[PDB]
Amino acid sequence: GSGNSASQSPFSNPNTAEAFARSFVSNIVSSGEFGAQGAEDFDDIIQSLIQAQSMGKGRHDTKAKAKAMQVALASSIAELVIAESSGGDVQRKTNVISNALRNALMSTTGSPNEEFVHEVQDLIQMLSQEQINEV
Repeated sequence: GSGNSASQSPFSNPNTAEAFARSFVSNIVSSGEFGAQGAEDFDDIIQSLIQAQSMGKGRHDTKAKAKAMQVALASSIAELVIAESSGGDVQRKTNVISNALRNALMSTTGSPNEEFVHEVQDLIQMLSQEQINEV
């Protein structure tokens, strides 16, 4: 990961994505008290995010793959949360990730975008009520 400017989308810029993932999980360590999953497992997600970029998940187009990455990442968080939400309160635990995510944005772009957080939260809550797991 490198310090790149004009980092509007952290998912289109591989260097920014690396920093986003590492910063997010760094927040997650404090967050970890909300689940048995632990910040430890999230390190794998960092590796996954980096590899997925080079592999080419979503689409070949950098802009499109970036947009797909943020959705996929939110889905990844849901998978983690739904498991843990089976042993606690959904809103409380969802809020914890929101706390980690918000700081991650502030650290990487300098702009706290609640919209993305709400989208992640809505996604988790939606799949929480609906209960659908895609293998």
